[PDB]
Amino acid sequence: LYSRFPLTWIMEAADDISYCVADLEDAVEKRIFTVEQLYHHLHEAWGQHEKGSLFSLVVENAWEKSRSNSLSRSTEDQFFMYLRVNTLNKLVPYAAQRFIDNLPAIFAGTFNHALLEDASECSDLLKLYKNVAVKHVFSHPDVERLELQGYRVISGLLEIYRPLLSLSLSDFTELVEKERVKRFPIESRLFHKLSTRHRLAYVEAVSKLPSDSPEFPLWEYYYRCRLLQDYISGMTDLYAWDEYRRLMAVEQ
Amino acid sequence: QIDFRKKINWHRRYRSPQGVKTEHEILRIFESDRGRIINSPAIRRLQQKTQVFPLERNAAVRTRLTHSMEVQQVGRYIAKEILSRLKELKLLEAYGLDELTGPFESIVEMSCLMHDIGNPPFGHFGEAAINDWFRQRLHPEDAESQPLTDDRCSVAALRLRDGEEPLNELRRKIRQDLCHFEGNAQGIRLVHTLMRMNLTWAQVGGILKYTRPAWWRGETPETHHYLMKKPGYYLSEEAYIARLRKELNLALYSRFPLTWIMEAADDISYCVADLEDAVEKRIFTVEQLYHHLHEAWGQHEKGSLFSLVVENAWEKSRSSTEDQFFMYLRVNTLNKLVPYAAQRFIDNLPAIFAGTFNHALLEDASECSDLLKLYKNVAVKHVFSHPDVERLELQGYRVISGLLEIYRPLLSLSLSDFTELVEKERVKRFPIESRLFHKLSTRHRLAYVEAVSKLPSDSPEFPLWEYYYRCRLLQDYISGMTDLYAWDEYRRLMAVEQ
Ligand SMILES: [Mn+2]
Ligand SMILES: [Mn+2]
Repeated sequence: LYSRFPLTWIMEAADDISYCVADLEDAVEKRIFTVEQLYHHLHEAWGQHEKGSLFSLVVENAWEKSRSNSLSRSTEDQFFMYLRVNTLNKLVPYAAQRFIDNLPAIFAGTFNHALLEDASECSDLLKLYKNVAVKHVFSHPDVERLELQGYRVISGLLEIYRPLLSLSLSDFTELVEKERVKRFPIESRLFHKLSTRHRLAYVEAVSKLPSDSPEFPLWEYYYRCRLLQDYISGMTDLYAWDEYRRLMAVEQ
Repeated sequence: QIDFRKKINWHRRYRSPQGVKTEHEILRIFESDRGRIINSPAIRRLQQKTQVFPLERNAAVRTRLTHSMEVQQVGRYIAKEILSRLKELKLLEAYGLDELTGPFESIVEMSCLMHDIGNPPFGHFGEAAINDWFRQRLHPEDAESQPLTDDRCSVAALRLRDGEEPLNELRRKIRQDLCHFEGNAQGIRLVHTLMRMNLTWAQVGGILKYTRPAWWRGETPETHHYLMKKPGYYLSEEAYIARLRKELNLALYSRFPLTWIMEAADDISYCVADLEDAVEKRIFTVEQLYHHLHEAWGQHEKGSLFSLVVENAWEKSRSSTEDQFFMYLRVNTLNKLVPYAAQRFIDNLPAIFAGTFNHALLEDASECSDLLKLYKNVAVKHVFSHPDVERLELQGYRVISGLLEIYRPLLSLSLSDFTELVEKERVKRFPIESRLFHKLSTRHRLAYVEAVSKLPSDSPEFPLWEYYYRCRLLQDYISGMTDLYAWDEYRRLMAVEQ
């Protein structure tokens, strides 16, 4: 109970590594700051500077390679290529070794740590990238507005489907059997917009319940909500934005 | 005694000049003011706020900016006329104006360019939306007297608490002030606190159009009913307006004398241009307008103002035509009304200099006021009632209403919470309020911090002051937008683009 599958630690470490560097590269593409400004933001946030540290071996290395290269490569292409490679060459072997060194608990699935342990210098290099990304990229207004817009879109969608929840058991169930329910025109059509795969999982789950039990209405409601959360969470950003505008009548 | 050297104050509130100064040096100070205002974003924003008609794709129609440039020309004329009438009576040197002729004109010219500078996006209707939104939240009428058992105020700290307090008095004012947003009151706030423009006292005195505080609740004094018609400054500027009154030798509730000139320029230039645009938008023809004007003046007494001004221009307009009718309608109106206004100014100069004259230059008794009253009546029945105009006014009211609801989270927050949002940039548990807070303009946020920090930390009225300053912050942000930016931000945050 509560044990993890051993390969999960590896995927978790791959997430931890790839979590940030790419977002800085994209930030330079979006002209938010120059590659030169990025190097100094990274130099500043590392603080305790030494000839020999990860910073020196990984990110300072990439900065020097980017200056005076053949292979007619862009400065930014060259900086980030070697920022990616240098980071991998240091952080992958460390993660692999950690996996092997703790293989008994990882195999049992009870190892209460990540591969890039929250202490290590490798985790410090990753924290370095996060610190810059947090203060200079994720704070960009265009990003922050998108976050504001998304929250209103998913919030608003749930209210549009609120009718399906503000219904009794016998009522919602009648809507599941009869396709056309005479007296519930809105809830009917709302029900049919839900993707077929999600309605099927609701019917399947509820049918496996004992019909007569006193907890049946509790289980039905749980599955009804799961039905809606399935429908919403299965959308793309653009589909969900589109449906929001459409069901508030604003597109043609 | 009348001495404009005591009224045309070239000192500043901050990093100020002092000490004698020649005629040339005083001129250069006031010309600095011109450069400060002309280069202000707040003036530039005037070309995308609307004057009556929706912004057309061919700029044929007036905006707040082009209208204000016309008002400036009218004010220039009235000032030039007062000074010339005065030079001929030899009162110029006696009134201390011989070395201030330039500034006297400039201040009026700039005061004209700057009315409507503090006006919110959709004009009369942006003000309406703001005050209505805060009325439902604060309910200032529930604070008029003894604390009320059901205080409908939404804010814990602003509700009248029964335990006989003097704190209830500050609550009373804060609640009233915040529900009387006024463009003129906002203009002073903008030129002083928000845009940090550091104008001369005289220049700021010129746009203090009314002398009533926004927090005023009772009946207005019979002696100052005109000077206190609408609110003139906020609670937030009381200390500044006190510094200003002393510097301009104003009694309490007294107005700066050059303000009357700018006001008359507004009263004159307020309407004729809107009739000209109505003809451009083909609402009615120039011929129809003449007869709508003939009919609404009533009793024709051939020798009347109508015949001298509008009938005259109608006759001239025969032998381009609409250009000709409106050119001579404007000129004829100016040539009768500017001398009337300039004369009224001189004849009532003691009270106007004292700043207490409880009438306009174009008081309702005048035939001249009847000519202006004529233009408004036709404009109301045929222009301002037009569906396209009224619809824009409906839309604008909804847009500003909607914007305020979007920032409600910033207001439905405790003091300890909101402060944490100001100190730390990243607040973990308030991601929406954080992100909403960052959308507020840096200049407005700075004016909130500055004001809050100057308060005594320990006071029991501190949370009341903070909420007031937070509310001003939101109104500063909203009233600063152009019509179009506010319309865009509404759509963006309601999500209709990406
Ligand atoms: Mn990931
Ligand atoms: Mn005006």
